[PDB]
Amino acid sequence: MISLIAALAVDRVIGMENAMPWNLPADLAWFKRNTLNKPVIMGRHTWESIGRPLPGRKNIILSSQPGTDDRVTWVKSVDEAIAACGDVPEIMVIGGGRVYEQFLPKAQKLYLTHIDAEVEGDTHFPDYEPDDWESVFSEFHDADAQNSHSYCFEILERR
Ligand SMILES: NC(=O)c1ccc[n+]([C@@H]2O[C@H](COP(=O)([O-])OP(=O)(O)OC[C@H]3O[C@@H](n4cnc5c(N)ncnc54)[C@H](OP(=O)(O)O)[C@@H]3O)[C@@H](O)[C@H]2O)c1
Ligand SMILES: Nc1nc(=O)c2nc(CNc3ccc(C(=O)N[C@@H](CCC(=O)O)C(=O)O)cc3)cnc2[nH]1
Ligand SMILES: [Mn+2]
Ligand SMILES: [Mn+2]
Ligand SMILES: [Mn+2]
Ligand SMILES: [Mn+2]
Repeated sequence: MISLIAALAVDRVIGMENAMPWNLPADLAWFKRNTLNKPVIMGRHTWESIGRPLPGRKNIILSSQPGTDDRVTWVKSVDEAIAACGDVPEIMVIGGGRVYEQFLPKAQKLYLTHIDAEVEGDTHFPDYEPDDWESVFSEFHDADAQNSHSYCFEILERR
């Protein structure tokens, strides 16, 4: 099973200038809980944005060019990325925009954080047809001293 996980600001913005400009520790904690002990697939730009391997997860990087770091696994196509995960229950696709576009048709589950923040950005999460997806979990949180925007954790499953 393939799942996508992402945090979306207003208008589905996910990034600007290869970075995420906000800081929401509660959302990063949610990201870690939902990805630990699972393979994670990311595109090369997201790998450069994170800047290091994510511990406790098999890190698989999509790139058309040869890899440049043997602490992670490099693959050259979507099918190779999936195969390199092996026989696991859940593969997590962690972006970015181009990678989400390619894996959305193959995904059964979306873990989405909706952040109440207006962000100029240059990367968006794909338009997803709402009729295809059922919301199975949602949890709203107001802003607090650690998290400067309100946010909503949602899990959607393909109908
Ligand atoms: N808010 C969030 O949840 C979230 C999550 C992830 C990322 N982001 C943000 O998203 C942005 C990066 O997204 P992006 O769309 O620019 O880039 P991306 O999807 O991270 O990476 C694109 C790169 O991945 C490689 N790639 C993708 N598909 C491939 C395929 N089928 N075969 C081979 N290689 C493939 C290519 O690398 P080569 O050029 O080397 O061939 C391509 O240039 C950053 O701003 C980041 O901060 C946000
Ligand atoms: N909901 C969500 N939030 C994100 O920030 C996010 N980020 C990415 C890609 N970028 C990043 C950037 C940093 C870290 C990171 O530092 N993660 C640590 C944080 C642990 C914690 O804060 O509790 C990790 O071990 O996962 C992860 C992904 C993909 N999907 C996401 N999905
Ligand atoms: Mn092929
Ligand atoms: Mn198999
Ligand atoms: Mn949203
Ligand atoms: Mn806000």
